[PDB]
Amino acid sequence: EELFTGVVPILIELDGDVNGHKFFVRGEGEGDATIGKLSLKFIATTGKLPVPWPTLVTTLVQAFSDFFKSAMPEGYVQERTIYFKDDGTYKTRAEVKFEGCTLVNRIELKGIDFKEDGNILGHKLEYNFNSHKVYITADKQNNGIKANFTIRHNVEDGSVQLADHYQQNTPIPDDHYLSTQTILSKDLNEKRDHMVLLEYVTAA
Amino acid sequence: EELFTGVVPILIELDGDVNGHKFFVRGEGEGDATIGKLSLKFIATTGKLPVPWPTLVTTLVQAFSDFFKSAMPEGYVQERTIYFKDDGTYKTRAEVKFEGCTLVNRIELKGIDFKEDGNILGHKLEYNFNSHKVYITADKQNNGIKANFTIRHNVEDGSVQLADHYQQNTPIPDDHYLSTQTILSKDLNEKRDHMVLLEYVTAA
Repeated sequence: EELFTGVVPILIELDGDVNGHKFFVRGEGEGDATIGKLSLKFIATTGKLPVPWPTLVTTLVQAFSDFFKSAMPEGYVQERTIYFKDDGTYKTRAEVKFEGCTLVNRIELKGIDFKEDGNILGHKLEYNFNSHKVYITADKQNNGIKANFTIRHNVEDGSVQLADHYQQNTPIPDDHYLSTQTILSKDLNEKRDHMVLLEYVTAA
Repeated sequence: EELFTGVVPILIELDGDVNGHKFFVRGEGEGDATIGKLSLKFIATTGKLPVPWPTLVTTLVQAFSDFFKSAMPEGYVQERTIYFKDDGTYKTRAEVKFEGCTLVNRIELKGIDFKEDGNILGHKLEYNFNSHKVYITADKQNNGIKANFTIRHNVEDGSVQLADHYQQNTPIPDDHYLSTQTILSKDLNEKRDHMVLLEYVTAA
């Protein structure tokens, strides 16, 4: 927790493969646990993203709110299976840890079997992200924590795309809620496909 | 230099003794070497300061501009003798180094023999600070660097108070200039005696 008594630089790196569409996203910014504030800018370095930006926000640092903080500097592994309803599945594996002074989130993401001309691959989701409390329980078989939550993404037409997340975390914890509010925006001077992201994370 | 590729929190601690008037100043803020920006707030924790705030600015992180950067994380010792003309002398010894992620500047300062009802002890200096280039040479007898510079503080009446600094730095470097521009201000909501300080440091 010593490390989170102020502003911390963040580097995020996502190597992704969705139906054979590979891409690399680099995120940069800072987090401040004293106020729970995350400010990040992400760049789809490899051209247009084959999936909607909102579908990657949960994959792209719960430390900035404590099992997450006390795992540092060594860090924690975050594994996750994200089922999109009537559609394919992300599988993700990430290490969150300190390198130098810069909390790094390094992620591998594999997306398998989703409809072309569907909400994800057809880019039919609105550029926003809505917040519900997440239940973080002890997972004492793996000496860590687990959580299960669904996420509602709004669709262009008016429908909703559900995305059921299952996640585990282990190092390299009494039950509690974690709430995350998220604004997504664009830099006006940025030519590249990108996402500006602002998050506030608190714990009940 | 790895450590200075972004924002870094700064804790400064000055234990001072001037003509037997003891005091402790705590500084907090951040530095960014990529742009050379220093933003600090200092609190005279022990009541009214027996000396003018501008006389302590040089004592209260040349790292944020490289001998200073490459000495990290271990850090460097900064020793200095500040002769005020027709008046007393500060003697200072400080360690600059990383503790956790927070570059710390810990200083001891002893001020000896100055007139009461003089510019320093009588508080006759204007609340500002003026910048001239500082010559940083190699000091190969002590395996470090040295510098000699005077500073002009403006006096209430219109006169000037010269303050001749002699300094040495060694760890725990081709010759070059270092320029530092400084604004001093007050927080409007701060009841305690304090100094807000904003500095830009560059190297020619």
